[PDB]
Amino acid sequence: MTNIRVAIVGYGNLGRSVEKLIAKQPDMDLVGIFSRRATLDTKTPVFDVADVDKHADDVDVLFLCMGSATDIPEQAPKFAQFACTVDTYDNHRDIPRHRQVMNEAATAAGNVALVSTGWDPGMFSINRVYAAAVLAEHQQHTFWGPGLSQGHSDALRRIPGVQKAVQYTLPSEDALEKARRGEAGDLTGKQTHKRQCFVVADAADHERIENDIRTMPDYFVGYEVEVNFIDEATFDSEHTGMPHGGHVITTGDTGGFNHTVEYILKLDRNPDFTASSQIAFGRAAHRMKQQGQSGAFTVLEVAPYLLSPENLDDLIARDV
Amino acid sequence: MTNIRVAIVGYGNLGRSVEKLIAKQPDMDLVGIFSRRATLDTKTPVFDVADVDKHADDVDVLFLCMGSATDIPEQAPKFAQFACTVDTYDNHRDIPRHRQVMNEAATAAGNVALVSTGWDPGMFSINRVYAAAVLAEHQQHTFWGPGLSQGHSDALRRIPGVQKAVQYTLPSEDALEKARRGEAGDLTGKQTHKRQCFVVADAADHERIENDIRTMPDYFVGYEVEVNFIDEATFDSEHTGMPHGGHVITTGDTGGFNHTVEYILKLDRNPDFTASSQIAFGRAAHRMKQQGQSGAFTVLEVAPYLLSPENLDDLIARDV
Ligand SMILES: NC(=O)C1=CN([C@@H]2O[C@H](COP(=O)(O)OP(=O)(O)OC[C@H]3O[C@@H](n4cnc5c(N)ncnc54)[C@H](OP(=O)(O)O)[C@@H]3O)[C@@H](O)[C@H]2O)C=CC1
Ligand SMILES: NC(=O)C1=CN([C@@H]2O[C@H](COP(=O)(O)OP(=O)(O)OC[C@H]3O[C@@H](n4cnc5c(N)ncnc54)[C@H](OP(=O)(O)O)[C@@H]3O)[C@@H](O)[C@H]2O)C=CC1
Ligand SMILES: N[C@@H](C[C@H]1CC(C(=O)O)=NO1)C(=O)O
Repeated sequence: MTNIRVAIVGYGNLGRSVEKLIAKQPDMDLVGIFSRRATLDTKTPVFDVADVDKHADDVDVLFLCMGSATDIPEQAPKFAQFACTVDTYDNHRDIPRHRQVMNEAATAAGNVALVSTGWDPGMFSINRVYAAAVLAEHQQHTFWGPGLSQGHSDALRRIPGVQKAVQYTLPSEDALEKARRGEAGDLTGKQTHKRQCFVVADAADHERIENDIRTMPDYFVGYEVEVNFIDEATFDSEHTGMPHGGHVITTGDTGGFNHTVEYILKLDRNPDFTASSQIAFGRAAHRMKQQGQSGAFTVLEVAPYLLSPENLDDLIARDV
Repeated sequence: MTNIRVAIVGYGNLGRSVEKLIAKQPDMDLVGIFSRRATLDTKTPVFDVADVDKHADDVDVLFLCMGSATDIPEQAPKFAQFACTVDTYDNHRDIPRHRQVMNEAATAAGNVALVSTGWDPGMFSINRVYAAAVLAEHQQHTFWGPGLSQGHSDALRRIPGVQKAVQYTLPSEDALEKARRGEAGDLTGKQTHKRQCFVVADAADHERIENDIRTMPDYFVGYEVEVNFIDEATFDSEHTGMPHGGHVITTGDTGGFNHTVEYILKLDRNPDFTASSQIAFGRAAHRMKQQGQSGAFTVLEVAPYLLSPENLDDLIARDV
């Protein structure tokens, strides 16, 4: 009767965080990890991503943890055919297309696919919509960092020549304070964030790599970008942590009265929080299937209570 | 296009706030105000609350704005038989009961009743359940203010000699900082908030009044209190407003990694923001009725997109 049979697809940072965190769940059993690699450092059973079809009946929801920049678009739709799915796809300009192709696959299989979960997209997306809906007349801005962005970091490593790479998003603190006072209108995220890259690569490949970085669509174009090529020794010791966070600020006026809505996240480890978010929506995905639903849904489409491990009545009697 | 026809029951501060705000809604038409009083200071049509049945067909959703104390529990169910209803009922300990009773009336009439909307019962409820869901093991606290506490203000006003008074509940800056780092597990309610009083009275009574305040049990004893005796002119110009707000702070450890989720609300006028929320949910109740649902629902059971005046598609392409 109880217990969601879960499985991870892609054993990177995010993949390792969801494996770790499934242990804190009272209703989930990790059945295994589907990977492109043969030897993983874990006691959890490893399967070939190609043998997913063979495990279709013993898995309720697959947690997609492959790279957004190149893996998700091509691979994601494939898995929706075998079980419910949850991803953290973050290329915003590509979300409507992704939602459509995942809906096709999920609807045909009778499954539920929760797309673009996490904190951004994910929690920040939900907040943007709530604050904007409530405050008719409003101004809204999202700030990231300072911290390590997993999507931009992975995008850098797919560039040939890049041995090791990491990217930090640096927000304009000046603009963040202006937002709080409702005086940052017309200012965009591309204008309030700097992107600094720390890359380890052969000197000969520098020019090319730098070109591919500054011209990469969505992740980098239109942003101020600093590229640093550093010694591998310095990399392995200075760039090991994965902190991050952000602020979604919304101000509104009701006729001579201002209101400020602020959602803040201070994450010690980006992979871990993202993984916690993904797991919660994994629970909702499954519950939605149990109730007769199918297709791809964004975070804006699931009622909040579906994420909780506790039943509705307990939440209504304690948290409302 | 179609345009949702709305009516306001009860014309207090909340009712006044929803009235002026509907003018800002792109899809709502105000049909009238159902009041117990015949002559209101407004251009909008006023109708006897006993004649709601006579207008049952001219209205889509009724914004219930009477007092929570006694009005909502006895009157609210009766209105649910005429149209969709939205209330901001804040008696936390009575919510499960109010929901069950409203669900009986709403289901019978085939309507949708959205109960307990607003900011604490409302936005804060949504956030509590969200952050608690995501962060498996966690600590959670909610702080109110700075804001005018009617309960404590009234305690101040019944002191002999007090001409005018008001009390502001402020969050302890020390306590907020501790909750942010997950160190507030041992803090008591008398340690999480400070109390600031503004009393107008003859100087001859200042010493006795200050003592009456500082020793008043259940309201100020054990708390850190601040008393200020101001001029009546300073009172009328600076303490007639209705500010409020609060902080919802949640933390969680993921294996030596801490995460902080903080939701902040700074409101210049309490009833104005409450009205904004109540209105957004009125749109949601109407859309839910169009989709074939009925019965009563809390803010935890409605999907975020349902509150927005935009198309789901525009939302997905722009805010996710
Ligand atoms: N929406 C949101 O708020 C958030 C989204 N994200 C997203 O998370 C995604 C994942 O980032 P992250 O997990 O840190 O990236 P990693 O590069 O660490 O993991 C990516 C993929 O690379 C593979 N791989 C991993 N290690 C190696 C290795 N050592 N040698 C060769 N191949 C390897 C994996 O597949 P395999 O094991 O099969 O080989 C893994 O699935 C990003 O694309 C980003 O978009 C992250 C945070 C938040
Ligand atoms: N959930 C949340 O976050 C929040 C909830 N609340 C809730 O909303 C409610 C707000 O009501 P609010 O408008 O502040 O209170 P009021 O006392 O101003 O209004 C209450 C009722 O009294 C009546 N009445 C109003 N003015 C007068 C008058 N001058 N003379 C005599 N009768 C009058 C009205 O009915 P009629 O017109 O029929 O006479 C009105 O419906 C509260 O009860 C509270 O529970 C408020 C803020 C936030
Ligand atoms: N998508 C991000 C999560 C947040 C952080 C971010 C950025 O720094 O630009 N954008 O969104 C990630 O993969 O880590």
